Amino acid sequence: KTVRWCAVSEHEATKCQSFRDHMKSVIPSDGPSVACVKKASYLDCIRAIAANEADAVTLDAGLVYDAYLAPNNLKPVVAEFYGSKEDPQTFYYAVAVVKKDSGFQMNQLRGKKSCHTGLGRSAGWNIPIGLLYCDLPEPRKPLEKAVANFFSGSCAPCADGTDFPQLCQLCPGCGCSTLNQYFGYSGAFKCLKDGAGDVAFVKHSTIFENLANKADRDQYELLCLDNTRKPVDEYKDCHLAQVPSHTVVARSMGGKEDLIWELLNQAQEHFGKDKSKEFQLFSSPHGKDLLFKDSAHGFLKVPPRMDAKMYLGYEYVTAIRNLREGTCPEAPTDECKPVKWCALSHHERLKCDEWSVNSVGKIECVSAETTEDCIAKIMNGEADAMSLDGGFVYIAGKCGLVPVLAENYDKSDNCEDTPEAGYFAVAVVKKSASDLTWDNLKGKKSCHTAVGRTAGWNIPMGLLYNKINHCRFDEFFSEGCAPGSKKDSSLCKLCMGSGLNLCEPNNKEGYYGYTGAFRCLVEKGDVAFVKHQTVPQNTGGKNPDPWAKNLNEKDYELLCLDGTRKPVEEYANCHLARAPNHAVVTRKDKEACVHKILRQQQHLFGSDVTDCSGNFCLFRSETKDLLFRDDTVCLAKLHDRNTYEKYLGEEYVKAVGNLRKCSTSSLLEACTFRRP
Repeated sequence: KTVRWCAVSEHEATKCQSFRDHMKSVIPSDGPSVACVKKASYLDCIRAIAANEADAVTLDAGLVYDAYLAPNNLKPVVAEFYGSKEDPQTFYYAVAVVKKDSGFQMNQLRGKKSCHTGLGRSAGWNIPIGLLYCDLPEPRKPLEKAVANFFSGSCAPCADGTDFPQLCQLCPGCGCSTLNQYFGYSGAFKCLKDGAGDVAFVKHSTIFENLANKADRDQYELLCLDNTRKPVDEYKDCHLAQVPSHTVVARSMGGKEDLIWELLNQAQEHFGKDKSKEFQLFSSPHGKDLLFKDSAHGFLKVPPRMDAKMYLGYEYVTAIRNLREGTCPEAPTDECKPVKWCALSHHERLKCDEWSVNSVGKIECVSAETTEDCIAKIMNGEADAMSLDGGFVYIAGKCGLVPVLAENYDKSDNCEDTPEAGYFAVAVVKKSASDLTWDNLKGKKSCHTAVGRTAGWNIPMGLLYNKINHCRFDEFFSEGCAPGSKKDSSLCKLCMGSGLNLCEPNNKEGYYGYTGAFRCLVEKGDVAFVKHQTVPQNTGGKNPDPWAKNLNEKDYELLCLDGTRKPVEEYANCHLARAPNHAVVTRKDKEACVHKILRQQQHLFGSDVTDCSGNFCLFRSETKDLLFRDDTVCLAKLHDRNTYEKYLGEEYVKAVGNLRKCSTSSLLEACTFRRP
């Protein structure tokens, strides 16, 4: 079909007509076409697409947020990168360069000297002041005046010093051009180097452009949003905001996003960077930056799950909203706003609601459709916390959330203190054939508690993905039983069960669970994937069943990842990976509050005296493990500022990640697109 692009000037409108003409040529008779709808401005192109009069346009961050707001409600469908297919550089980072050991944190700039790249610029002002908005003295309008009282002097190019002198103190006159060496990225940075100002709100690339030698940067460092500093080389881990450089948008519903991609893509390949000589898609013969930015290297599809909020990022959004809405809480103090939990089900909403009233307002509830939606919500700001299993802890991590409290299941006189890292997913094989290794495990017979399990599938299959390469996880083992397959695979054809319960993920199956898989080994099975607590539990006659009558633990041996072999005695050093417990996650900030609020709450309705029924019990569920596993003794503190990686272990993260190449999830790729 034909895509109606939208230009905002006659020049840009001409270039669109060449794009239409040049396509009807190098594009098959039935390929992506491109019509041209010119308008007066960006906001008009936006509204036109909203009205289905236009199909798409390319906008900067600012206007991207503008296209999201109703009634427009548009979303990002295609981005432009400025590097290689390895180093896309689709975004840029608004940072705040400072001096080593300066002595201050973002949350305490009050009474400082700042260097902005120029008033009204994004990285240099909108974003920095947007963030510091409520930290300014009332009235907050005019804006220039308020920022003056905050920053005890500074350099704000293009700002009217005549009415508010404080902003041109470091650079009198506030020269809005190069005539002023403290104007711009380079200039604002020079305003810090020269020692004039304390902080230089600039871009991530700024310091690397005004300083070649590395030993030079060391004296400089970034200011992070969680009141911390870090090396200017680590901006991706410490930036005031992440903003998309240039984005193609379309109606969120019926915006023809796929068709827009089929055009842009099939176009960057015909007339893309240096591609053709007949037409330079990213070049403007008449003027600069038309339809696409001149410096664009190509296009990149945006994951469909992505929407403007998630795309711009929490920092960005919060900053621009302050700027445009201007709304701050009356009584600050930071008494920790109620924690918004996320229910992903009716019964979960109910249990959460009961929890709410019994929290005296400390806890609030939010309802999202899916575990992934909640996660998006905890990123957005719409939700604050929630518990997730290892698989989703990983996904929340890649999305920027963090683990704060891990659900503990064992009991002691100090459950909250000592954290639990979970059991171990080991690989057991009959020591009858001493020649089997993690490597020659291919083409043999396996045993899986059930496809989709942590210990009997995810971990092993994920750690073994390298050999498999392709997503044909069954075509790796000659046979074996893994309940849950297509009921006829190489792994399902070795499972008993009736004509219906044949190879099924339930008790009605024989080789199901941690016991069934061990059985599968005692029979038609070379390798069996289970947990450390399965061997000395299904042997010694501890199982009065026919097969496990009294098998011997000593006759089985554990396989280690490095390649060697070891007994079930010291599995600790011969396990595939460690399966974690569920853990509550939250946005980086809010961490202290969640950590705090969830403690008191745990003392009031936790695993206290068996006084439920007549009182609310936070770890008991109407139906089954609702907001929390019903076997959660307490919410242990992760002590160290555990991050999804430090909390899952390297083995675990590797497993899940590989496995995610076959079992995609909309949320995960969207977050990855923003941070690979």
